[PDB]
Amino acid sequence: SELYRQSLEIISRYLREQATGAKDTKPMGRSGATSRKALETLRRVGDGVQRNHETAFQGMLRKLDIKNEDDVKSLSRVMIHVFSDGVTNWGRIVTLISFGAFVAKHLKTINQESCIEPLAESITDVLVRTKRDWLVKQRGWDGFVEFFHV
Ligand SMILES: Cc1ccnc(-n2ccnc2)c1-c1cccc2c(CCCOc3cccc4ccccc34)c(C(=O)O)n(CC(=O)N3CCNCC3)c12
Ligand SMILES: [Zn+2]
Ligand SMILES: [Zn+2]
Repeated sequence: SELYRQSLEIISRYLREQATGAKDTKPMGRSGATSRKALETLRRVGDGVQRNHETAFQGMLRKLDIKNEDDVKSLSRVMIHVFSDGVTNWGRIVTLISFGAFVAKHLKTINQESCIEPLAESITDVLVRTKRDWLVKQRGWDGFVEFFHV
C-alpha cells in the first residue's frame, strides 16, 4: 500500500540521515509536503526523545551488544516484542523510530552501515503490519504531523 511505502521512505530517510549526518535532496514524491513534514517532525521530536531518554537508550544499545549482521537479525525479535507489548500511541512510535536512529548511528560507528537499510525495513514491517488499524484510525502520517505540529 501507499501507507507501507510512505512509512518506509520516511523511516529509511530518517535513519540514514541520523547515521550519516547527510540530508537527502531527492524528492519524497507522492505525499511530498506531508512526508517532508513527517521527517522534520522526527528530526525535532526524535532528537528530544534520544536526549531525554539517553540513559535508557545507551543501556538498551549495550544490551543488544551489536557486533555484526547476525546481531542485527536478533534485535528484530526484541523489537517486535517490546513494541507489541501494551497500548500503542505516537509517543511509542517515536520511541521505536528514534531508537532505530540511535542504533543506526551505532552501526555507522562500528562500520556495519549496510545493516541500516534492513533495520529500517524491519522497523517499518513491525510498525505498519502490526499496528495498521491504529495508524489508519489515527489518520496515518497526516495524523502524526498534526499531533506534534512542529
Ligand atoms: C526496553 C526498555 C527498557 C527500559 N527503558 C526503555 N526506555 C526507552 C526509553 N525510555 C526507557 C526501554 C526501551 C528501549 C528502546 C526502545 C524502546 C521502545 C520502542 C519499541 C522497541 O524498540 C526496539 C527494541 C529493540 C530493538 C530495537 C531496534 C531498533 C528500533 C527499535 C527497537 C519501548 C516502547 O515501545 O515503549 N521501550 C520501552 C520503554 O520505553 N519503557 C520505559 C518504561 N518502562 C519500560 C517501558 C523501549
Ligand atoms: Zn525513557
Ligand atoms: Zn523510566
